[PDB]
Amino acid sequence: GSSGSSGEDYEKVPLPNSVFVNTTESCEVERLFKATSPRGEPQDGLYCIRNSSTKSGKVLVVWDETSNKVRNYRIFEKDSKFYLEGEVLFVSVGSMVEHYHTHVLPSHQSLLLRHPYGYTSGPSSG
Repeated sequence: GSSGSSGEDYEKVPLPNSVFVNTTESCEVERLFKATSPRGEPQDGLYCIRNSSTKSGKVLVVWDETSNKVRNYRIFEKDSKFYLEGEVLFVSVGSMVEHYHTHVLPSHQSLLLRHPYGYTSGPSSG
């Protein structure tokens, strides 16, 4: 073609733009999850990062397959480290995610981050 610079390349990335949605409506997120799914049903652990009413704000939203609903986890910004509870922050989202992988998220019992939103996985693994 005449014009170039077309195509995104995000491999082996910690936080893919996929999870980052320009949708400030929790309700929408719930629909997307099931949408992006080829079986109209998201997988337990499906998490993402949407925006909030606030200016330049974000909120970690995870899919509670156990309850068949979505949660809300405000992502504050202190000392240049994203935190949800406070004293516990993370220089970068990536680290935070890895931390939760073993430390279930608050306001729940066994809600950990398995697979992000938008991103897709191969059947080989499973």
